[PDB]
Amino acid sequence: DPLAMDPVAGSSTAVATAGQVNPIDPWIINNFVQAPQGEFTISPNNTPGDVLFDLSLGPHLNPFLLHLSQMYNGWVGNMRVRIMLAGNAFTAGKIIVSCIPPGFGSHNLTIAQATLFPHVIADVRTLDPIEVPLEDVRNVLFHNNDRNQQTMRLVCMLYTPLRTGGGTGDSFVVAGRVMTCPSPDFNFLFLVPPTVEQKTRPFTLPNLPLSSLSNSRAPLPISSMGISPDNVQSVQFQNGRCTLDGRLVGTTPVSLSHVAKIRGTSNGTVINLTELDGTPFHPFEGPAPIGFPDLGGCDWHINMTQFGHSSQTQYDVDTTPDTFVPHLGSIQANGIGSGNYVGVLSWISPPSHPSGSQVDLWKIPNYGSSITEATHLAPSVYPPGFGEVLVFFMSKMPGPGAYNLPCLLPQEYISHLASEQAPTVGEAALLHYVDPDTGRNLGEFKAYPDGFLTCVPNGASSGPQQLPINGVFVFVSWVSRFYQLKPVGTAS
Amino acid sequence: DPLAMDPVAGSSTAVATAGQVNPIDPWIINNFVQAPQGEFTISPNNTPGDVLFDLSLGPHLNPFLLHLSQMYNGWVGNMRVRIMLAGNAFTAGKIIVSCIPPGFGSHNLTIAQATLFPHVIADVRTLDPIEVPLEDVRNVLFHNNDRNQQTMRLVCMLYTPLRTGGGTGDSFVVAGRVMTCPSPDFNFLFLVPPTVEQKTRPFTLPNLPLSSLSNSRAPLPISSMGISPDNVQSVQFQNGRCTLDGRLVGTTPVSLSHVAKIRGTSNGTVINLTELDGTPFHPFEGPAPIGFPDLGGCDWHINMTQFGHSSQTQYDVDTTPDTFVPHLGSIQANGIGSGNYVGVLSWISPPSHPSGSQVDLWKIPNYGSSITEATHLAPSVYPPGFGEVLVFFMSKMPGPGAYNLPCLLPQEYISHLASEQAPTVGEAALLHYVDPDTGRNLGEFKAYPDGFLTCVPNGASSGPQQLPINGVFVFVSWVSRFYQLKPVGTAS
Amino acid sequence: SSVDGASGAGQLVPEVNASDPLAMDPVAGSSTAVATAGQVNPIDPWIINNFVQAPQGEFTISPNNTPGDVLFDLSLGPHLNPFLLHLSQMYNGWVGNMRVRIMLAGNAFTAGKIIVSCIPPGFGSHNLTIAQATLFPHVIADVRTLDPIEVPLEDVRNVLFHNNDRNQQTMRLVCMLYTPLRTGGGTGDSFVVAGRVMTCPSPDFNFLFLVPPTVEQKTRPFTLPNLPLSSLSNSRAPLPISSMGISPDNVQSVQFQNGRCTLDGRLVGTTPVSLSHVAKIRGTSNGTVINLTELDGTPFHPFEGPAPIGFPDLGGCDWHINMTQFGHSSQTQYDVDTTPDTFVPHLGSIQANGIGSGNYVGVLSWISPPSHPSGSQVDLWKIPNYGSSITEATHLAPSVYPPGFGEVLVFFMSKMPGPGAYNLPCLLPQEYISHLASEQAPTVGEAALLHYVDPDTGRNLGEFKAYPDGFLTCVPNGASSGPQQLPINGVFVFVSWVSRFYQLKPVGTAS
Amino acid sequence: DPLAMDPVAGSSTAVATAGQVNPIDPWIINNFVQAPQGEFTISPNNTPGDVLFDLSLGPHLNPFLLHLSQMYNGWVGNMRVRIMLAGNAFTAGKIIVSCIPPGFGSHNLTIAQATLFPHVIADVRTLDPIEVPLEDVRNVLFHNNDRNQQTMRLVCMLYTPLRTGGGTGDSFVVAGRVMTCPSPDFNFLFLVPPTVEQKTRPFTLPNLPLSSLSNSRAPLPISSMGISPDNVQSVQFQNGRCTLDGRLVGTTPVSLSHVAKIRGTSNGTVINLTELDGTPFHPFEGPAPIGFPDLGGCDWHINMTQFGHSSQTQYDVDTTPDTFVPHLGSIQANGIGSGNYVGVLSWISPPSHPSGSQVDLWKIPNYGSSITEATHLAPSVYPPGFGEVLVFFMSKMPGPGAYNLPCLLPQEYISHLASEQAPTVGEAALLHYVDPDTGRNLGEFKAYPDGFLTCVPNGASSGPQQLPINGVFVFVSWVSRFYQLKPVGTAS
Repeated sequence: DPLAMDPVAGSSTAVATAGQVNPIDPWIINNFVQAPQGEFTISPNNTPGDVLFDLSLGPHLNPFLLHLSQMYNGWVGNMRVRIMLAGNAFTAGKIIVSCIPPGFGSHNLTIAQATLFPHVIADVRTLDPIEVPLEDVRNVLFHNNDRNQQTMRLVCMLYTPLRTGGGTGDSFVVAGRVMTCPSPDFNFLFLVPPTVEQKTRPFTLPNLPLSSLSNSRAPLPISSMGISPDNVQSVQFQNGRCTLDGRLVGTTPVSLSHVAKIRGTSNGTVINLTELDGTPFHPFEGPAPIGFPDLGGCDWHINMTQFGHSSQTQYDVDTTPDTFVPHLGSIQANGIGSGNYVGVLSWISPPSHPSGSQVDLWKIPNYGSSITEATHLAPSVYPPGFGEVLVFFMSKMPGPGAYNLPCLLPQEYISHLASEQAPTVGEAALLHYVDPDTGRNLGEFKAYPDGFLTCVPNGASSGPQQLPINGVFVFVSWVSRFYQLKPVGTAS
Repeated sequence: DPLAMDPVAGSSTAVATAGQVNPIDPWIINNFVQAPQGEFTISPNNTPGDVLFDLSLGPHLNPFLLHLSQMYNGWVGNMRVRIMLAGNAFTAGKIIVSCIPPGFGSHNLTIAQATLFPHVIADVRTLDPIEVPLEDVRNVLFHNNDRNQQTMRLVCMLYTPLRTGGGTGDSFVVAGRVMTCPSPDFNFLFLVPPTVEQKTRPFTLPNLPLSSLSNSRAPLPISSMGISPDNVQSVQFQNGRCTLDGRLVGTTPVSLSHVAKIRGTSNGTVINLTELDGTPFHPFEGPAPIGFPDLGGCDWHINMTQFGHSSQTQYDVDTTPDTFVPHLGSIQANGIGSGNYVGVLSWISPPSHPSGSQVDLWKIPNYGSSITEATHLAPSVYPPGFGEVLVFFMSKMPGPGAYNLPCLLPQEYISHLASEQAPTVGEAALLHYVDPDTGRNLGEFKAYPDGFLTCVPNGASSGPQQLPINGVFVFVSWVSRFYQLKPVGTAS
Repeated sequence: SSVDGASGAGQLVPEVNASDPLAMDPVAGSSTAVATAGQVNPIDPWIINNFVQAPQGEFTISPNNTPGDVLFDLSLGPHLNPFLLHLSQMYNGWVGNMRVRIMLAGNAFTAGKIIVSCIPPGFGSHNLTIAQATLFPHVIADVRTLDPIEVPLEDVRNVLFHNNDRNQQTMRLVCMLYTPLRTGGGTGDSFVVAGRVMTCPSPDFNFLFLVPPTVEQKTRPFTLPNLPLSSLSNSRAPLPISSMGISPDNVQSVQFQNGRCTLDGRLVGTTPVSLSHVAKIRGTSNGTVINLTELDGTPFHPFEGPAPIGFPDLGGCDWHINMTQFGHSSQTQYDVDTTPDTFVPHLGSIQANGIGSGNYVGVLSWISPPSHPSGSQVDLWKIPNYGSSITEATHLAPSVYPPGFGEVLVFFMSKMPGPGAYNLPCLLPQEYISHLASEQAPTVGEAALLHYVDPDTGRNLGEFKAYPDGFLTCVPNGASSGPQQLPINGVFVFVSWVSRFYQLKPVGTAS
Repeated sequence: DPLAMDPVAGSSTAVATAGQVNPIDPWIINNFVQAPQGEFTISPNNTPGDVLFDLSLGPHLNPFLLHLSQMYNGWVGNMRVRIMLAGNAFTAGKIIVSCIPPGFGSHNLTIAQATLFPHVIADVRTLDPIEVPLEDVRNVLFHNNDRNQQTMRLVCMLYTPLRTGGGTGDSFVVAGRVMTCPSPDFNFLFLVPPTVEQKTRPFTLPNLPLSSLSNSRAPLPISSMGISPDNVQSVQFQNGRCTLDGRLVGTTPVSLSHVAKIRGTSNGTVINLTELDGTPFHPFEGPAPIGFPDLGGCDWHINMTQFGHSSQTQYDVDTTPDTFVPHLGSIQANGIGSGNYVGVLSWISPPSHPSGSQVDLWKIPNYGSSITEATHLAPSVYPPGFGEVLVFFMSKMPGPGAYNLPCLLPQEYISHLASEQAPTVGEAALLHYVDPDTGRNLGEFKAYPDGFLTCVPNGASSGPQQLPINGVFVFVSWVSRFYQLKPVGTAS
């Protein structure tokens, strides 16, 4: 049935107040395209009430409009949404799509309450799409490019529990797709220099094969993707950490030239640390100097050089003694004279002080417990999704064995995100790992806002380790935190 | 919904420039027939993004039009495509059919981008067909018979992953069919003598039972079809190699009268090779004289005769010594006088020099490593499809055991293709092996452009070896590289 | 919008340009494509009349310029207007005419004339003499003319419309200096005429087919990463940038092999993508000779290049790297002299002055003055001798030199650890390279005008030119002055595409 | 050519919903008045892209309107802007003014980009004033006095370099003046009791000459203005810290009567501090008692007194001891009897504990490093800006040598700011150090919100030290990010 709403006016409001009223190409006007937040999934893992997707009106709901968004600074108009479900005859269920007006705020709604808004309900079996108009309910004359604005939203919820019958293969998920096109009322407003506004920038990942990239914890080329041992779950690296917004975290630097390095003046007993610039490090600033190595379960030794002096020495460091207070810019000097050096991690050994034990590169070293100053550490991470695991980028590390350093994101990705500070829309970013030569999808992954990927392993023996390093990660769509990925690899 | 396109004009453009504007039979005008590239398959082996088929506008999309194509040299007009899917209630999924305008070029598109073109989406379950108009977007007044022209294309992709539920039988594939008919705007242009232009010739295989044909590596009648041992995968024969275009490769000749033969002048120590004509062989020309035997893992001996001399001798040849340099037209003469002879392979023995080992007819002999000249060898082959295996034609070879020579294509097929240099449309040619007496389909195979068949064996014990040699291979349709064949034979 | 100084310009300069009409008939716009294009996409009417500064919006005339010099070469297309350029990325094809307006207005004391000629598609590239330019429909104007000259760029077509490929040849507008520029009065040679080019589409102009917004390369804008210089690194060694520098009066041409990338994103020489491959080598030690391979362990090949990708390119230096190994707890030093006949990087063969057998991964980390020549000075501007394997094509990266009026090469330098105050110069920061490679943006025009700016205040600190081959140039103020006097907080901002001869303003402070 | 803008409505919109629509004195209605930031000069040294001026639509542009805003609580309307240049017929160069809509951002632009906005490009030779309409582009019906309200902006940049001919006197510069005036569209909205609303209050500094004032760190007359040595960059005092909003930060009090003083109970070993009222101090409310001296690298000592006891006892203090826990209200009693006294810093000496070394008044003493509590220190202030340096107010303090005590704001200023809590609009307050008698401007300064001044020193020796202490600081206007100060000091 039709929505319980009266038609909302378009440009007619902002005529005498906006500097310009700019029309759009009529070919976009009714061509239904997949919205950037165009995917979702329903599986028996979902419970009635789960929000499959939450959209908010704006040009960011259509790729074409989005591209134009970077050229104008305002907009007004209504859109049109179309939803599709790829179900089976075995999939019983109903979904509710409700329009939530601005000003209502956020609350936990029971499926019953979700009905109280103009809505549309559909059986997951339908072969045909569902159409819902997204009206531009306004309190103001028009909208500016600002995702802080409260616009009308479309919330899709599981109305009844998904109940698969038959030979119930819990690996079965109903694929959902969202598509939109602007109602002819739609109009952009003020013309503005392209791409300058950041609020309108699309999310982008560099078009470069994984192999040619490097590690973010140590200057090492990536050799393969890996998974944490069944034991490890939460991680807390300090380098190679960046938000999809492009905000650096922990001790993560922009360029590799700062990764896994330290600079300071040796007192022949203790080394006073300084930023690579030579600038004074400050304990409140962070956990340690920017670029300072974060290899935990290790007894690492860096190669130290000096300016104006022909020399190369080895500084063996154990991260256990109380003399190891990087947080206060003071560490040991096992056997180094005075002066200032520049060290680069280039050789790791199994931790000495614990008990002469095994290497656990998944850990983070202890930064002096300086309680008088601000121990501003980088938060931990873990897979929030359905049977997802953290995906790591690994490079073989030189040492007394088969060591391979795991990191969250390649340094180049970090460098890219920092430049294009593209706002993150949605709870997660669905990525498709594609082979550049064929364009075939090798896998499906999810990049979370905090800056880390996850995936679903086909089996304990299976995973991304089995995939070639020629692929490139391509952004496909923004998705919900609870999107269920297709398992990667081959189990046998 | 309707396509996001404006109607494109027909003949009205090329009136004042083409010599003639020729109309077609109105009965063809709206009769939906299966296009020559009328088949495709979707299976869980496919990944969203896979191109199920790629069509390009032209009379070659309709059998009737195609037949007329051989009579005119130009065309203009729009067509109409109709797609069908034979799915189940267990098959969940969606496909995208998009129209790609000329000039766009080729790129790897994510399912999201595929949506940005005028498109049509369908659930794999539909009982009804899908219709899409293929407009003749033109930059020029009209089109000439040239498949190098850039015309509008229709690309079908898997929009969402195919997810079979229930008692998941991975042998289940959704059968797809494409059909077309010309929009009344369609018109052929200049009348031209029939079949003369090659660009318009249909692909054809000789209507002859397999049994009556011969081998392409040795003058032996075909006795059965076979499969490479689980160990063998890639092959590199040099004789019996021809493209579907009709281009001969390696040392492959047109007639059997040149197969497995050699001619040259014996120096009582070394035999200098020449082409069977008597013409001088040239090392840059190829790997060895045209017709020169390619039986690898063998210690073969040919029967040598002479002109103007009553004699028949036996020249036993081991393909291991450094004296074996066919590439330079110089080989051994184990015990032959001087003069010129003509030898025909007629008896093989297990290889002597390796260690007195077993016969491996799947190999190719070593042609002298002449690095100063061009060792122009014929590339290797292997099954590109889903669990496909190379199909071979075998004839029993005379020798000290149960030997059967495997070859890629019967010589007669080669002779045929060479004559009718029919352009290959599509990634592969779907063939149906039919019993001439009943017309019943015995099997389904794929002939690839390079000149070799493949198939899917029902089981390790099953395969084409179990099929009668009375059948004839009939061309059915051009298909994608990733078309999935129905397994052949019977497993028990 | 436009306010020419007519009111107060006295009558020393001509207001409007008096010139004979263009010897050319009007060309049709969209009317052509209407019947065969899949769509005819209209554009925002506000763009239709705004004369905006084209991406190739600047040029300069100076007394150094000689008649015949090309001030700008415009080829018809959406890439001539910033708005259109952005929309280009969304459509496949176009048809229509453009309205061009060149702006001049030199002092009443300057004299000189330029000539603009329209060249038909299909003519090809040829070096035209000023007299040849006359043969094409042209317009001539005095540099003093107040009001901007308007020239219609007609879309001469052989076909119904255009597509976004390289198979297309459109009409061009070449502007050259007609007569030498000469300022009278108290000639301040700092005086050059600053020209501006603005365009807006004629209402005939239309885009054609809607297409996925970014996919096509022809439409991609040239962009530089928005990152302060200090945060970036060197390309010849994994060292952070310290400051910019100039080659000594003596040094002119350079041939670095690492840290070389075309503005289109084409990697040249041994230049790798990531720093993880910079100044490193991998190979198997034979205790006497080390057999090189790519860092991937993959086999190097003499036809591939001068040396393995990432192989250090420091010339006048006696460098020694730090070598490590997998599975073997060790760290050794490899002292290398680039002079010996045993130093044949081009053949994957080098010395081993004291290294046991095995396979290592070395990182340049310590350099010293070249031993073998005469125990003399360090010249980092040089490139080492790559084995002159006569039996293999030594595919080297070409040399670069400043083509502009009194321009010099600009280098990015980082201090290198050694027996003194050394600083390694490179052409581009590694990250810039990484960026260009990703965004293979077509380069339009002979050079890119850049403005070095302080991100905080937005103050223009310097003016530079980036050339296609991948290198910057600038005009140093005094001999003592130059880019070394500038802070490393700035970022490079693309201003407009320019001709080879755009004359830059001297950088730094001379005293 | 015209301006790329449609005219925007004035009061028309307000009428319907504003309570009143108040007219303006017609004499103001079209009288062009110079704007606060109405001056700029174009020297041949400027490069195209340099920003000449920045404007924001608002009553603040016109002193008359401004004075009126304090009587009404809303406004809507359009102003008219006139730019006037002073040049010969012997010059050349163009300027460009771009109209930037509200809701864009403050990111820097290229002259090319400036063209993308509705703009006006004028040639320097123009005689007549350039009129540009400052239109009220609104998102709402009208404006309520808020800082949240973003208005139309006008940015002016040099388009083409100034090239003067003739016997070129490089002292030659083209001066520019900016003037505005409302248009009949403009109207104030609701009559509200004058000066009661905070939002309308103008920023003000006391009209008193520097000399007659005092330091905010110690009760001492200001004797000179100084700058931190090239070595001292970041500063962090705790007294004499006050935001322009009128918010007291750190231990900063209002009256000098609480400056550099402490009151507490002497345990004969440790002194237990309290606020001057005899009220209990609390480690959580702040890092130390309000008024507690913040002199860093100094071995200072007060003169204590007590009520009901005729006594004066010198109390010596070292800021290094672990007994010095000001944050916990516990300090040393190096030789003091028990009781409760009131001490006032009156004599300073070089710090004893470091090594009996020199005095550093730029430093801040150590306030007991308590981890349990929140040592909420007042954040460090550094000079934000290209070449801007921190300005200090100094007074000579008694001790064994020359002790010039630095200060950020004269206490009197602080007292004033708290009284008139004037909201801070903009980034910085342009100030003029004027000689009261002559009414002559002696220097151009910048006042930042956090509570401090900056300036651009002329020569290495030249600066504020070369200025007389008879001047008064006068507020000019709220400046932008782009505003570059005029170098202060007498350089020759």
